[PDB]
Amino acid sequence: LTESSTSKFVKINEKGFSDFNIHYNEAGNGETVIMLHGGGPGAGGWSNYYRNVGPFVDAGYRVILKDSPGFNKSDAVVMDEQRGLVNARAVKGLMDALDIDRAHLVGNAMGGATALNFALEYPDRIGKLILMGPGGLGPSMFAPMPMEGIKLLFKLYAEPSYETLKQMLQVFLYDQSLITEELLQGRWEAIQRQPEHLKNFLISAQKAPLSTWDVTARLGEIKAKTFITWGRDDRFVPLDHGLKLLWNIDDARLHVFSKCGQWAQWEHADEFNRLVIDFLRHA
Amino acid sequence: LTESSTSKFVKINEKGFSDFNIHYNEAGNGETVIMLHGGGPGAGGWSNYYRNVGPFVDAGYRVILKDSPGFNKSDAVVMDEQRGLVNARAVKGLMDALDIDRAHLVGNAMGGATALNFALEYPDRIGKLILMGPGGLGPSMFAPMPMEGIKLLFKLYAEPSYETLKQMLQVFLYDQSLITEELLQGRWEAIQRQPEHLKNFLISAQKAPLSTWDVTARLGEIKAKTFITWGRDDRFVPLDHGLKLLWNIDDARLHVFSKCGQWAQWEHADEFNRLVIDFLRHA
Amino acid sequence: LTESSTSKFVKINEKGFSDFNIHYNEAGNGETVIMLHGGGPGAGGWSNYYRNVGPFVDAGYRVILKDSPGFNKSDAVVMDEQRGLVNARAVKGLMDALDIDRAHLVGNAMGGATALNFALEYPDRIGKLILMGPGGLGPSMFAPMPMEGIKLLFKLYAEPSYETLKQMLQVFLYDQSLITEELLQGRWEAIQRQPEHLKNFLISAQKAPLSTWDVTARLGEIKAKTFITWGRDDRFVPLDHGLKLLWNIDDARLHVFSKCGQWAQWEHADEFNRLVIDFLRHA
Amino acid sequence: LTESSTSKFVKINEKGFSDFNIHYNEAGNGETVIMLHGGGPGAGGWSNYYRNVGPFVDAGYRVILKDSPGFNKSDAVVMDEQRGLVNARAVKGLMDALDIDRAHLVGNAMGGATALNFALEYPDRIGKLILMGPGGLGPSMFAPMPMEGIKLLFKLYAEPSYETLKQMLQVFLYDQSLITEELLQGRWEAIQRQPEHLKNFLISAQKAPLSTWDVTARLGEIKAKTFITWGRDDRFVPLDHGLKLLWNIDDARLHVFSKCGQWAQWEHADEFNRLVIDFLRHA
Ligand SMILES: O=C([O-])C(=O)/C=C/CC(=O)c1ccccc1
Ligand SMILES: O=C([O-])C(=O)/C=C/CC(=O)c1ccccc1
Ligand SMILES: O=C([O-])C(=O)/C=C/CC(=O)c1ccccc1
Ligand SMILES: O=C([O-])C(=O)/C=C/CC(=O)c1ccccc1
Repeated sequence: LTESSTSKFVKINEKGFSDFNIHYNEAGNGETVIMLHGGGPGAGGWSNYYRNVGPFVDAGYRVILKDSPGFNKSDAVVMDEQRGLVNARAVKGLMDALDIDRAHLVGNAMGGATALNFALEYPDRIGKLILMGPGGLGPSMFAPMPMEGIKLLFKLYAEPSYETLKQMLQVFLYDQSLITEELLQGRWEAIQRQPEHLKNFLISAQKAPLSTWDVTARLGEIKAKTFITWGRDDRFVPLDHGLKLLWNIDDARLHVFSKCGQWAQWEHADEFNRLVIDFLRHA
Repeated sequence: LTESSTSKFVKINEKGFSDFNIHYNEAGNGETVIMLHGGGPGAGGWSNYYRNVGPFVDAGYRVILKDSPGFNKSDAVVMDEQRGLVNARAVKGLMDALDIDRAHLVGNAMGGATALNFALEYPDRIGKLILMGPGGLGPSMFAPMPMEGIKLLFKLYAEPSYETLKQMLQVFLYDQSLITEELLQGRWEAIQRQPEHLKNFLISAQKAPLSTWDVTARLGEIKAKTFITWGRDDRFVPLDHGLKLLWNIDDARLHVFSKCGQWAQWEHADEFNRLVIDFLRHA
Repeated sequence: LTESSTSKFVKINEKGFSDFNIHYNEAGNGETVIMLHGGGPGAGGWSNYYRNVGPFVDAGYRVILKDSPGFNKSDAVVMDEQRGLVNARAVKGLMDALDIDRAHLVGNAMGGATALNFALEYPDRIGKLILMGPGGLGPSMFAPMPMEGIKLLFKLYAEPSYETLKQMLQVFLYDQSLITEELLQGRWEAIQRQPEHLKNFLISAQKAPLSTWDVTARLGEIKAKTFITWGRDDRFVPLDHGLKLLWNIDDARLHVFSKCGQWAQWEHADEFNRLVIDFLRHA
Repeated sequence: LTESSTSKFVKINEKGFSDFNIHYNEAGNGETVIMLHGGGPGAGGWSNYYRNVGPFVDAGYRVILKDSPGFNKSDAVVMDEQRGLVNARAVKGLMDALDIDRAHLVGNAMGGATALNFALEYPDRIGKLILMGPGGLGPSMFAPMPMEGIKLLFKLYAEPSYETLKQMLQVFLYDQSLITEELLQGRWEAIQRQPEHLKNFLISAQKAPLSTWDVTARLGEIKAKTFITWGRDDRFVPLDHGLKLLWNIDDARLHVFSKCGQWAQWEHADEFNRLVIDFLRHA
């Protein structure tokens, strides 16, 4: 499978979206799993999940790697509401447009906030919920905020450069030897190709600070069976938020990977793929 | 499979053990997995693991559910050293006696301490290590000690009664409806059948307090791939010890079950069996 | 100072209170400090704070040890709303009735919930806020709930007995040698004297469960300078809630006493008195 | 009081120190309190504690602000043993040289490690122990290591520059408006004046990594009454280590300041001074 062979576009119409262009990459034809990426500069569905799409398709799922509004090849946007909710509306718009009745959701960081908001707003449209270090869940009981990684994420948004991208990635990943020229150049190309996304994200952050993303108080509403994953060494979203989710969602379990930053699906791809596929099949 | 059809005995000879009788239950004939039980009154291999033995045997393993010294049908003993280490020596004695070169270990509570000590003392004789809320790992950062469950465990040892057994089990299990007459009577029979074990455990606890079981300082020695499981609602061993293990063992991962006490292999048997079998096969 | 010489009554009129009798003990004549007790069977202002009233009066404060509605010598009541808020309304009623414009509040456990609700509802009427292990602040990130102490509190409410009172107190206090016959008999007399309070508390708990007391989401509203105290060994309210308060209240500090249960003002009275008096004078 | 008027030197002779020059600043003449600074580039006694020396002297103490070996105006040194222990030996050498029988110790970060090692090695020579976010106490249960602040500390040691110093200080302090030109230039002058200290610290860190400083296992030996302080927002040493100390030292208490980095004695100087002076007088 390749980015080019899987690349598709769909115009969505949902709440404050009118003929809004959403890019996604699709492979497979069984039960739909939508995978949702984080909010760092240059993020997109394919680069976030290219170690997972193949195994999930082999397991018999239809995988949609969605570009969230204001990222990658999806349309530019300035949001005045918290991104989790807006992104979630875009997932519903995509699903309606493609006649998908129900989807399993996989979401890391911002994508985890998206998946949470979706499970809250559209409970009849979600199957199972897989959350990898979701962002915006309020203060940590131990970690000073903004977290180290978030500071670097802001700095890259405001002053984008190849060196700052590398600094960010070194914080993002536990194992530094995963940062090849291919990963760096690829992410750098996504940033260079869409400078408008960077300035818009910063404007959006002014209109709706991270505190506005905190849906903690509503977690008890979630009826989806939930699989929470965390990197032990995540410097972007605090480990104790894995416990917050585990205590507040009805049917949840928590899996924490050692020697792992925010990108468990990349750093521990084999174990991640087996666990989540097993959860989707049998939980 | 039944307790009676699987029941076996072997005399062990290791360090301070001479012709010491060890009871165990064995089924299957592939790779050996030894499963080790907790230290509560009436504990034994078969009752601790009777929801897991079948699935593991179906997966192709040879399962040995071991009675630790001073429990169930194994010989009576008063230990002056911490139980984890003494139990571990008994596992080595059993393995030598049965010509088992290497075993995967599964250990809950006291059995988790046993498995840890084994991995430390006999690294060449362990495959993978599965730890379910191991006891004796020093103070908690949050939980006052002795933990609620430990107080009840002591009270049952000192003043054994059917009502006190029921109180203990209600604390042991998250889901109270799992406490059937069959579970209660069975555990009660094990207590009635071997009163000597109860008095000996209390004597042993005087000679070697729980503080003496703490092997935290040596966790960095463990080279076994390790799967740590915890019940979110464990009132016997503190949840933050799952983090302690995850930070200090080289290759570890942590899985926490919601709505689960100390007995994850019983309360969440299906998920537990799938996760651990997958870990043994693929990690 | 004695309970009898300080004992006073006042009829209050506030929201759902009409000619409702509030008992309190008052000494001193400077700045008013109102001290608010926990919700255990037989609790009251004088017994909760009799090691603190003298030192605070010597420091120049007017101390009012308030009996909350449905406790001690205050009127009986069945509450259908969370107790923190109802208690807080009663504090306002007392203050209006006595022409007290502003008070410093000291609150342990339920009394801490009372003080929090007061700071939220009547910000113009509070000086400084002193919180000792306040109850009802939602789930713990580490402690299974109901906490051990809460289970005993329920059992004493439902099946009051001298032995069960002693069991509760042994959990309540770190240092068991503080449980003299005088403390036990005194608390027992308060329970025997007002059986109606016990049945009413249980009825109230059915109408408004502990989950309904959780004011976490509003903590950011508190403008009072806040001093949070915790017992390290508190088995009633979880230590991580001290962090929850410290992260969410604007101007807070946290002091944790070693070898201390829920009753820091009793177990560490000298240090407690010096710290809080210093805070009231200088913070 | 000024740095110049208080500045003194003494040659020490203790274990591996022979005629080793120690600089310190001394004022007052009552009970001796020795204050020990952190290990960041340009650290020294006077700059670390210049908001505390006056109030402590006014309270009646003799204050010695010690420069640790390899810092400020004390002699250069390359250490092959963990710095806490070596620094502690230097404190004993200073005390012997000055005929001080017993001292109260105040230690932040590295200075907290120094004070801990001193309390362990020379229990007969310490009064009370005041610890402000001591470093080197092993892994955190929540914080990835090296902590954000430590990474910046290394970067400043390796590539010293005024901009990198400012970056470090912005992380060091919660309130950025405390970073005046005076603080920056002063710290910068200390770095420029002694480049040898920077290269030696890095060499020492290679010979004795931070893991070698971990004295956790011996904390139970400490008989000194201990006051542990932490900044809630400390990005150099993890907040859960405050709990580690509180659980493992016999007579300890923990005070956590909101809106505070590693430098509580500077950011919350008034409250810090009152608390510690009160502790020294009355605990
Ligand atoms: O690949 C990415 O999207 C990435 O590098 C970082 C994402 C961070 C992120 O989504 C985040 C959002 C809010 C709070 C914390 C974290
Ligand atoms: O089935 C059992 O063995 C049981 O009920 C409890 C075991 C507790 C246990 O092994 C334990 C030992 C040390 C510390 C904490 C827990
Ligand atoms: O003296 C007392 O009031 C006492 O023994 C216990 C009080 C517990 C209490 O107020 C509480 C309320 C809600 C949640 C946790 C704790
Ligand atoms: O003023 C200073 O010394 C400073 O900026 C930082 C000190 C950090 C420090 O002593 C430290 C040492 C080991 C581990 C963590 C922290």
